[PDB]
Formats: sequence, C-alpha cells, structure tokens
Amino acid sequence: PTHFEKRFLKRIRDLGEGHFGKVELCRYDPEGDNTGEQVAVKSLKNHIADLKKEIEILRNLYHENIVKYKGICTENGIKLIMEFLPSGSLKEYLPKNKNKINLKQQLKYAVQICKGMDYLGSRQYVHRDLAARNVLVESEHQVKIGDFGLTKAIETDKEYYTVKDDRDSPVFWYAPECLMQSKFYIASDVWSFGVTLHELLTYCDSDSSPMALFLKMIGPTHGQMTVTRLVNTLKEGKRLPCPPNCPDEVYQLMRKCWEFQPSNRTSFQNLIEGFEALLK
Ligand SMILES: O=C(N[C@@]12C[C@@H]1CN(c1nc(Nc3cnn(CCO)c3)ncc1F)C2)C1CC1
Repeated sequence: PTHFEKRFLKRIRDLGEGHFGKVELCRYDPEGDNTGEQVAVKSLKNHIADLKKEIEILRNLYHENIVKYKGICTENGIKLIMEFLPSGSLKEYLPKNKNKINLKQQLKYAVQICKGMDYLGSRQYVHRDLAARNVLVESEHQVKIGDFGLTKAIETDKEYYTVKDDRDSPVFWYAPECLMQSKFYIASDVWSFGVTLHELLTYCDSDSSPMALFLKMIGPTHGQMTVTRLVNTLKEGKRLPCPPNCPDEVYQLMRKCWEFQPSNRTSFQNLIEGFEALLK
C-alpha cells in the first residue's frame, strides 16, 4: 500500500524543480496496462537526510488542505510519493483563470490555506516556505499546501526553530525575525501567508510579485546585500501595497500578518474567522 517499485513509476513530465530536488508526474502502473493512478514523485537531482525528514513530516500530516502522502520508493536512495493535483500551483493556475476566480473564491482559498496552516501549527511545525508556488489546486473549489521541503519541528516548550544551515531561502516571503536572527515561529508562517494572500489577490501577476515589487523599492541590490536592504525597508514600516480591487477589510487582515513583532501578529484561527465573516 505505501511501497512503490521504481520500475512501475512511469515518468510522464516534470512538475517542479528546486536546487537539489525535483517533482515528476508518474503513472504507477504495476499491471502494465496503462490503467494505474497518476502520482507526484519527489526525488533528488546530505540531501537524502533532508528528504527522509520531509517524508516523516508529510506521513504525520493528514488534512483536507494538505497534499496527501501516498508512500515511498526506495532505490540508499529514496523518493516521496504523493497524490497528483492536475491543475498545479496557484502561481500557474491564477493568471489563466482571472475571469473564473472572483474575490469570493480567492477568500475561500485563503480560508483553506489558513485551515491547512493552523493544522500544521497544531502539530508544532513551521513550514518556512509558504508561497503561492506551494499552494496546489485540486479543483476550482479546493486548494492544498503542497510542499514541505523547508518544514521544521519546533521543540516542545520552545516558541521557534533556529535554522543552522547554508541553504537558500525565500527571503521575500520572510518575517523580520527570520531575516535578522534566522528564527522561525508560527507567527513567521502568518507573515508568509500575508505575502501569499497578496499574490493570490494579484492573480500571481509576475510584475506584482514580492521579488519584483521589493526590487523596484530597493533597486540594484546583489545577492549579498538583498537581506540587509529588505530588513531596512521593513524596519522603516514599508509593506506590499493594497492589490488593485482588494477591499479595505481584506487588506486590514493582510496588515495584521505584517506586524514587525511576531507577538503582535494575528493567529491563523483569527484569520479563518475574519475571512469567514466576509463570505456571504
Ligand atoms: O516541485 C516541488 N514541489 C511541488 C510543489 C510543486 C508542484 N508539486 C506538485 N504538483 C502537483 N501537480 C501539478 C500540476 N501541474 N503542475 C505544474 C506547476 O503548476 C504541478 N501535484 C502534486 C505535487 F506534489 C510539488 C519542489 C521543487 C521540487
């Protein structure tokens, strides 16, 4: 049930790619009649230790708005087997469905992301990579958090996890404590959600992305100096602007995600209630 043989994993196309990881669409067809189910397969281009930790996290997560763990494919090597969501990420889905997805549907997606994130927090995890590119579309009515590559477990009686590695990170979705001290709280994921909500409301328009907006604020910056300028911009109280046609009530909840201090930010449960109060 949870074990998948490499020989039966029939590669169809690439779904996503990171620095050391890749996700491919496969058809697990043990009968050899092309009737088996389509699955998402996470493999490596040590990073094995990380992938094993990611497998363990996803195996332990079971929620309507969290990509379903299916099993593993062992080669020393290992592959993570997940369900395949045919519509892909919000980053790809939203620019192609601008006339289909109205504000009501975007708020239903925000509720769904927050429910998935609240459950993640209840398990004492910090995602650290909440962006539209990691929110997958099951159908026009449902989304799921679909990647856990940077997810860490907060130790019991601790409020945050401290990152100790040399890995790359989505700095444009990061809260000040992440940027300044490499500290990741549940309140750090709330900040990233705020940024993800901004993307969702702009229909993931490339010219309106956090990197594009912040880079037009900051200017020519260089990989070394990006973080210090970003921190300086945030310290000055600058934030991503209200997307076009975003009502004030929605932008107010977004601003509650961007309080400089983690202890002053809204919770995911307060966000759920807040968005549901707006859905009629
Ligand atoms: O690619 C990565 N992670 C994931 C989140 C990305 C896409 N992923 C998954 N994608 C899908 N379906 C689908 C359909 N179309 N497309 C293309 C992009 O719109 C993706 N289902 C399950 C998934 F698990 C996994 C890490 C860097 C390697």
